[PDB]
Amino acid sequence: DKWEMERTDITMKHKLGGGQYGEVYEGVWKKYSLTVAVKTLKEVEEFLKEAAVMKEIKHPNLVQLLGVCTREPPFYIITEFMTYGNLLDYLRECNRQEVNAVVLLYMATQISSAMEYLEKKNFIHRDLAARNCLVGENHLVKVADFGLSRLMTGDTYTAHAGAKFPIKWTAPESLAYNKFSIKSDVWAFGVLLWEIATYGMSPYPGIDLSQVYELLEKDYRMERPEGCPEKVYELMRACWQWNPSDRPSFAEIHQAFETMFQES
Ligand SMILES: Cc1cn(-c2cc(NC(=O)c3ccc(C)c(Nc4nccc(-c5cccnc5)n4)c3)cc(C(F)(F)F)c2)cn1
Repeated sequence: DKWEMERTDITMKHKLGGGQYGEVYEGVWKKYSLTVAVKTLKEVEEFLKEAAVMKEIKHPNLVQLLGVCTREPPFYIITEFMTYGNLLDYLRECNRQEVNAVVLLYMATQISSAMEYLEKKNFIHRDLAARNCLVGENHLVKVADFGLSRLMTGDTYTAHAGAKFPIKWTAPESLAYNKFSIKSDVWAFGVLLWEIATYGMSPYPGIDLSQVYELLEKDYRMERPEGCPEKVYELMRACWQWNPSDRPSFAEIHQAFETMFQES
């Protein structure tokens, strides 16, 4: 296994994000004095599944697997470390003059490119959201999956069907039937686009979780955010079509963002 690496090659430092990611630590890969992120096992089959899945996925806009220590405990998964951290906090904390409308569009385009690649792989993300994306230099954005549903405080994730779901990002068939697919990822992408356009406001503001499904079923959808371009809102609306087969593919979504970005 070319992925196995020397646990000793890594100096472990502090928990990242002051603990909001669980057992993930800042590390230095001494061999290259490279700051990395290291997820450790504090659920063994689930952790090894994560590592195996990450070996088969590779894209400029997906978080980069660098290695694993799974030959003996405690197991590690090591990825690149993204300077600016998670997209949700980034948006909330940014200088909006720097991170302006053209930049927002560029972020969305990058996310759609990763999703297009995952769609080509028949890979189902299941938890697409700003909280699961990372920001690097020059507004580089990558999709990731921090396995947040058991750690996160608040009512982001709530009890549903025996697990915890981010109800407000979840497609109606995924809520009702536990049916997840590339098209439920498209639905969540539309919510992500609204997160981006509002610089990380919480979706369906003020609307209790217990009422969301019934509203959606009556064709209630979030309104266009202030200053979100019309074409971008049109794409949100398409992503939130009730019937999954009515939603666009990520190939179509990426092409549309590419065209809009070219024209800006
Ligand atoms: C069974 C299974 C697994 N996955 C899946 C796992 C991941 N993993 C991580 O992103 C992940 C794993 C380990 C580490 C160390 C990291 N890196 C990490 N985790 C938390 C925070 C940070 C961080 C914070 C601030 C600055 N830089 C990095 N990095 C990511 C990523 C994906 C995705 F999105 F790409 F498809 C999918 C899906 N199904």
